[PDB]
Amino acid sequence: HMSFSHVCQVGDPVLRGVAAPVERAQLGGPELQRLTQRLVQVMRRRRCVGLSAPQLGVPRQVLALELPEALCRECPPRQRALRQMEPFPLRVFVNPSLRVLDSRLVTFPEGCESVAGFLACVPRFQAVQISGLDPNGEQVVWQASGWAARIIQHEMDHLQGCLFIDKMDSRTFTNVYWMKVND
Amino acid sequence: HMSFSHVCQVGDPVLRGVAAPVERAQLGGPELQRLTQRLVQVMRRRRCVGLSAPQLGVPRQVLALELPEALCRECPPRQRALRQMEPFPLRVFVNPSLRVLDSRLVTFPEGCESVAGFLACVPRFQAVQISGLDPNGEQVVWQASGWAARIIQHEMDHLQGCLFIDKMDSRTFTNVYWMKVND
Amino acid sequence: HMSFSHVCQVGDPVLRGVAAPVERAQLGGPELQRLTQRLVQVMRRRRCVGLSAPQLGVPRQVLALELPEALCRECPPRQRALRQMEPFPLRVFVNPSLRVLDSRLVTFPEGCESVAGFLACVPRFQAVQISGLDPNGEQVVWQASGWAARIIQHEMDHLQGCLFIDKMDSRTFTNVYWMKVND
Amino acid sequence: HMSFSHVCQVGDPVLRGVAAPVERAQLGGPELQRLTQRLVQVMRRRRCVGLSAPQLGVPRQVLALELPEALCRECPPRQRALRQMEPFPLRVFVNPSLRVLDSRLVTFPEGCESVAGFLACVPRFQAVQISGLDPNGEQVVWQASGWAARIIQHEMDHLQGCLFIDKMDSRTFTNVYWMKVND
Ligand SMILES: CCCCC[C@H](CC(=O)NO)C(=O)N[C@H](C(=O)N1CCC[C@H]1CO)C(C)C
Ligand SMILES: CCCCC[C@H](CC(=O)NO)C(=O)N[C@H](C(=O)N1CCC[C@H]1CO)C(C)C
Ligand SMILES: CCCCC[C@H](CC(=O)NO)C(=O)N[C@H](C(=O)N1CCC[C@H]1CO)C(C)C
Ligand SMILES: CCCCC[C@H](CC(=O)NO)C(=O)N[C@H](C(=O)N1CCC[C@H]1CO)C(C)C
Ligand SMILES: [Co+2]
Ligand SMILES: [Co+2]
Ligand SMILES: [Co+2]
Ligand SMILES: [Co+2]
Repeated sequence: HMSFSHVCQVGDPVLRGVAAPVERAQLGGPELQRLTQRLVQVMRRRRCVGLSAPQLGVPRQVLALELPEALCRECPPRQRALRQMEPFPLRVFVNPSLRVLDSRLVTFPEGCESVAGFLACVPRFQAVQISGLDPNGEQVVWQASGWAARIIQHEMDHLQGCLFIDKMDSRTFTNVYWMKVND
Repeated sequence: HMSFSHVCQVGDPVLRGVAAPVERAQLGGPELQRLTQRLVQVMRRRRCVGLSAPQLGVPRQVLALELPEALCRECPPRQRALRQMEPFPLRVFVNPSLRVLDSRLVTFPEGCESVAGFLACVPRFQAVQISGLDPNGEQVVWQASGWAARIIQHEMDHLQGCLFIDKMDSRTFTNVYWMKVND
Repeated sequence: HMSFSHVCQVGDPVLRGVAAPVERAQLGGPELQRLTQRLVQVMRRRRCVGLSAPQLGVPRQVLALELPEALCRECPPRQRALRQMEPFPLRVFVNPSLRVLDSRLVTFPEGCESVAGFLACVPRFQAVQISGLDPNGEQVVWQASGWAARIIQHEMDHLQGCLFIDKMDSRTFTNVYWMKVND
Repeated sequence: HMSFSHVCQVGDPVLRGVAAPVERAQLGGPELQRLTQRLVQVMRRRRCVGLSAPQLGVPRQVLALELPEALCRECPPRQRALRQMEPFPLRVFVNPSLRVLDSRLVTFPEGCESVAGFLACVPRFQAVQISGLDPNGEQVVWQASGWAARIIQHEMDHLQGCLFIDKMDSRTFTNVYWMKVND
């Protein structure tokens, strides 16, 4: 008995609210386990590298992040090196907080599963750390730079009701079927 | 005798360039007449109230504006009065320039045929003057306020390579299939 | 007060289910009244001529139809005549059934708010009868031809889990930003 | 130096035409080289596994196909095995013809870069041979089964003016942001 899930699209107010914290008594519980399993499953089906609970319609501070080596390798080596893209294992964070460690800004195109079909360049900090709980309830601080830091920031912004269209260079917004190419 | 026309979508660089003037050699000529006729035809087919030549792929300073009574009438009356939405006849402007007459800002939702399917709230000046040539080279000046002034501003921005997403309140950006309703 | 509503998009399984009937006990009731008020409000905000409860996420046999004169005059006279498009007052039907009175097929482009942004040609019967209850349980039978018969058939198909892409000439499917025009 | 390329979307009549053959005089030439390099670049940028000239607005019988290992490994092993998905190198075909080698039908979801953002299940033959010329005019033949045969048939359809929506199971058409998941 399979089921349907959908990623909410811009216009749904759940993407602009401030997600609520998960309560201690829910940690390690069945309901949070179903939510984390669904987030990871959607994230992986869509081949995206992060997803947050509000995008599945659940206004709670939960997000998952993963970048498999196959996806880094899909990126041409020069572009991979420019973006400082390196793989990293799946991590799920509950009630996370972000601390900026290197505030230099780096700008590259990104897109969001909740604004399907578009990209724009967005400046992001070079390095950050995210601290929060696992769904079992243990604390972890994960520090990263480059593309991983960009993913952490994009996903953290979703828990504050922020989407990348709020931070983009709007003259670079584009449907994914238009692209710049080498002559 | 039928052909296809298309409204360019965001990503096409024609929408971000600064449109070149129409050379005087072209005024009153067949090529300019085919372009103005096509802009008016597509504007009326799409039931929209302004269109510019870069949106049909032509990087030239030409735009058309029209608000038929039936479109105003489709607006509920209290919204129509708040927006100061009143009908006006077709005008076509070639090499137009804009001056602000009343710089008070008014915010309402707008959409654009070149960012199909979305709306966002955009501040606009209350009143403006657009001056330019009709397709035959005669001077035309139109001072407008309220919703007519907002239409003029949106079309004139297209000839500078500016889309409403560059000026919007991005937290109000929405797919048109999401909307606020009265309970 | 203010709330959000959305029209479900294709992929949502609610659009492919067969809506359940409203039980006799519910006719004239406050829950049905909430649904019918919401359906008509969304229909009027989107300026669409018909809407069904599955498109608001509610798998119940309830639809609304309305074609105001202004909306109707937005179509040029020659096209309204070809399409037999005439205004008609609001009807809300509960548990409707359809009978075909004239099975001649008529084909014109149609779109659906649950497949936002596309049109395609769809053959429809020239005249039908819809019979059902008004939200109060009164029996209402409406015989319609031409464009109103097409709206009726499109909304009734929603209650059976059928969308217009199931019945279209697929070689005429188009984004709305492409159109055939007269030279 | 850089320019912009776009994948034409449904509605553009170039996608429904039957593409003209490449004339013998053009084989090996610079214009055909520019077209093939552009196809391969867009195909690689978009991480898709085939692309045809009509989709870059050029109504000529040219297509390219490529499934790199990394892109292949984005798909989980169980799903790869089910779909008979394996990597294969770049091939570019000019004036190709298709012969069916195993007419057994296999049904899975596919999407098209010219119908951005949707998928639907389409039955396809289990094995085919494509034969045609390379850009230098040498005979190229490739016998393929499973997922590779699907991609061949999808690209060949584009040179006949056929899109997947003409062959799909329409009840399975879905926005990519709706998906079936495991409980
Ligand atoms: C990069 C920062 C955003 C990471 C997370 C998003 C997915 C998402 O919206 N999470 O909320 C994603 O994977 N986006 C991808 C993305 O932005 N990419 C994928 C490769 C490169 C970059 C576009 O430049 C695709 C799915 C649009
Ligand atoms: C109002 C300022 C924009 C006027 C021009 C646009 C058409 C366009 O993009 N021209 O470039 C339009 O008619 N847009 C309409 C529009 O913005 N409307 C219709 C009335 C209300 C407002 C949406 O709030 C619809 C078609 C999206
Ligand atoms: C004609 C049969 C479909 C009518 C009802 C639909 C809206 C809807 O999906 N109902 O479920 C509608 O108004 N569609 C309009 C529609 O198809 N129109 C407007 C009149 C002309 C035709 C576009 O050719 C627009 C919103 C797409
Ligand atoms: C499989 C048959 C179509 C192959 C070629 C297309 C791209 C295209 O339109 N070529 O004309 C594609 O790669 N489509 C992908 C595709 O259909 N996929 C990618 C992974 C599996 C399958 C989705 O079920 C995405 C990009 C939609
Ligand atoms: Co996102
Ligand atoms: Co516009
Ligand atoms: Co519909
Ligand atoms: Co395709």
